[PDB]
Amino acid sequence: ASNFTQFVLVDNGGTGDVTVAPSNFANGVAEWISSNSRSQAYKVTCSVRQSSAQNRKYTIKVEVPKVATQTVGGVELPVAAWRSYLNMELTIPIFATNSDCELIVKAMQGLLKDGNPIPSAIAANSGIY
Amino acid sequence: ASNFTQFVLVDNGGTGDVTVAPSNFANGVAEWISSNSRSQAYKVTCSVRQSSAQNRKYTIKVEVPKVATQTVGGVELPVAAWRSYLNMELTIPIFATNSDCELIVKAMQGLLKDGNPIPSAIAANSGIY
Amino acid sequence: ASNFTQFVLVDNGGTGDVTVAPSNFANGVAEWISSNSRSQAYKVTCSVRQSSAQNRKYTIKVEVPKVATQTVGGVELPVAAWRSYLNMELTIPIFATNSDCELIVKAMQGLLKDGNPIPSAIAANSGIY
Amino acid sequence: ASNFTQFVLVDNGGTGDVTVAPSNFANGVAEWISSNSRSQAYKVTCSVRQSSAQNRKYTIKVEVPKVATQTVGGVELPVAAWRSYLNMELTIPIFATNSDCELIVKAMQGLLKDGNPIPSAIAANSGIY
Amino acid sequence: ASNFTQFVLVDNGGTGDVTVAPSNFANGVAEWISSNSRSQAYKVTCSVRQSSAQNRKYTIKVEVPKVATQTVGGVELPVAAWRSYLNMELTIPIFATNSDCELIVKAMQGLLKDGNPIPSAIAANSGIY
Amino acid sequence: ASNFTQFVLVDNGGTGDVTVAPSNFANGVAEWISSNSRSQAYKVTCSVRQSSAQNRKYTIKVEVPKVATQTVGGVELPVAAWRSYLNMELTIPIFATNSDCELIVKAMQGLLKDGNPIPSAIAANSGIY
RNA sequence: CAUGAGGAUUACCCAUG
RNA sequence: CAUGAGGAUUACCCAUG
RNA sequence: CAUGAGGAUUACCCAUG
RNA sequence: CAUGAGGAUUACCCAUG
Repeated sequence: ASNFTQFVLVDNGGTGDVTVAPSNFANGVAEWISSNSRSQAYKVTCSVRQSSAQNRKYTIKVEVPKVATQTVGGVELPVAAWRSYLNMELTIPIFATNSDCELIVKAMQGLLKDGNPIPSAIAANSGIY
Repeated sequence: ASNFTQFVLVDNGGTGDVTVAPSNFANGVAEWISSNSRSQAYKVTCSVRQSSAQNRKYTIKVEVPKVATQTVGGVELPVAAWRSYLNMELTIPIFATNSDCELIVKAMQGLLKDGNPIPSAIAANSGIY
Repeated sequence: ASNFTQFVLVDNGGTGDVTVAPSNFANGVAEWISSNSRSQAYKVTCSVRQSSAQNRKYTIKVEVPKVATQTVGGVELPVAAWRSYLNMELTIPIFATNSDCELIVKAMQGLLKDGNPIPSAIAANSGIY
Repeated sequence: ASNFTQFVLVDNGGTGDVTVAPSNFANGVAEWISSNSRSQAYKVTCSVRQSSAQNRKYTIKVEVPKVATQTVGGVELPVAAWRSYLNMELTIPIFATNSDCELIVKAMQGLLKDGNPIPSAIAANSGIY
Repeated sequence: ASNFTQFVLVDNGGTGDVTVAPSNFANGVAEWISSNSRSQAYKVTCSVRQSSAQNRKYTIKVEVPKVATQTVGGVELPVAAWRSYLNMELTIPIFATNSDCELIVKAMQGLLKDGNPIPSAIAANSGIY
Repeated sequence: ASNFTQFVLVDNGGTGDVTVAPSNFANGVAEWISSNSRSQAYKVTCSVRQSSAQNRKYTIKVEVPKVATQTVGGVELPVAAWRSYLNMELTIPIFATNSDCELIVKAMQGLLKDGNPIPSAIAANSGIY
């Protein structure tokens, strides 16, 4: 095995899909980027540290760019109009078994499933009410 | 479209599903909890705010109980040994349209989809390798 | 020849064998763990470096769980009462050829072979007498 | 009994084998050396101490020499071109039973068994990858 | 997936090839070493960093040894009579797409192709004329 | 005889090849430039010197431009949006025979051969992982 | 005592606590 | 290290402890 | 951080900004 | 002259020895 593989970050039914690939592992931070110029690429990073004697902490970061072409000094450069940032920290006690961890993954997947509250609010630019 | 409703957090295909229901709305912070004591419950909270002039920011927190060898309704100490904490922060520039936000949600879904690196690592008590 | 693979750490002759698999590669430090919660897992880590101008140095660490009266998947405190730690450091002068290094490995195997003093003492909760 | 006996440190199928014999027990440090001049001998030392109220620690040291003949002041002396050093510390909780300790010995033997990752890297002068 | 793997540095048909294998990846610096005595080995290191707001910079190093045996006082050691050192720095703006980077790589390969001015000068202990 | 000649820097089959031609050889620094606007041209420079009593040192530079058109006040000029810079220094002891130098050249070609770690990382806007 | 993928000419030494 | 419905141009920074 | 056809025993060292 | 995973608009510039 080796879980450091490329994957589809944004699924648009096989066409216009955004896949992200392994690009760096320096300093214990695993990185993935899309096939773009570093200035217009999607970025995903992940790292795990035993933050305490009895805790392990995963730090995950995702960057979604709004691509654009900008004219600087009368020349066109590929760039990002702006970026959206997702920063998440997951603290798991060392006593958690593999099945305990699978439970955490399922909860995170159910949290963001289409039709549920949170993803519905985010997609509609509103709060929860 | 009131979105503050009950939803399935952990989907075990109909049998053994974990449902989470509205439990508090103090200060604009929406809360959902499972039908358990608060020490063993699945908890979800969410709120939105204008973090700065350029950004809006969603803060989402999730608490997942350690289930293996758990004593239902019992007093389990220390608390830190029996709970996992998920802390998510999503920063979105004010220029993002509903379409842009839909894509951001898809990116979060893709990140955690089954078989992908991050969820596979977490579920196996591993890092990236 | 990629050598970062799964291997049998504790050989109980086919039945009850403990296998250890790649679980992390952050910072050049390779890690292997058994299929357990991290509090009860068998862990192995290894790294190499040029300690000085004259030597190269391998740092190998092993963590072995206390199994007698163990509650699988449970919270066992204090941590120090349920785990044994092995810390190995191998210093090798830069002049050592593959042949020299093979002999060093044989010396380590001979040191721990069944029936020999050191392993017999450790297994019997004894010292030398 | 008495586990303070000679043993084969390096096994080359009964011919060219390096056996090591008890040579000193002063100050609670058990020592073994090969039949050589003190300057060209293999050396093994072992000691156990109750390092804490609830821990016992084994300190083991092995020295593998690269033998050579050196001319000093126009005279030939038996000496060591260089030496390889193995230093290991094993911390075992006092609650470990004899079977718990046998588990530690087996893990150390499996760790160094021919064909496995670590001994393969060391013998090939490389890291783990 | 992984590019921190073993590879052929010097290609002498199929036999006499110099292969370099991963050895260490500490502090964002990946290192590869050829087999046998570290003192007579080929070395390759590589790293990337954000040198400035718009630039990423690669630092690559190669060491080619002149294998020889040292004899002092009748003691002979495997050493490097001397070493040839290669140090290269490649700066690439963040606006470069994958296509641009591929072009940069072709330029480097073209610069060193057999028969061209530069590799010809070096191979003949010469300069330009 | 002469090695200060025209040569192919970038090989794109037979058509679209980037050729670089001699332009100047002042102060021991040989320079090659591709055709058309100097502002959009590829540049290669090379020089050798006795860096010390025992060493000779080659300094080589390559510049890869990103061709673009600049427009200011309705006036358009051919320019380079940006440039990628390569700087390499090769030190070779005066004891190196022609055979040794040929080996050094093969090492450089091997380092950059298609499919190998380094050229692969660069071509993909990546680091080592 | 303890911790260090801290060093050594290897039962010594260094740093932090 | 830890905590923040603390900030960011996002592996950085701030406050409290 | 940046520059040097600056030097090295090559992830160190120097000069200038 | 030498070193720097020091920076650049790349035969210039900086820090240290």
